Amino acid sequence: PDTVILDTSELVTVVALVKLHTDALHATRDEPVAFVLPGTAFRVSAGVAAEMTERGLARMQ
Repeated sequence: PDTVILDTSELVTVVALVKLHTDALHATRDEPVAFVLPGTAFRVSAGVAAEMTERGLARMQ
């Protein structure tokens, strides 16, 4: 291949628990994400969320 893009139209809901700057672009909707706050629920890729929840800064709503 030559794309290296994991997109299965399966967005995951995740809300940040602490002031963290995440880079997630809405796939199903039209709203980019460059920075989230502790209490806001933002949707990200299935692979991205894996790192978010693993970082201990964000939790899946």
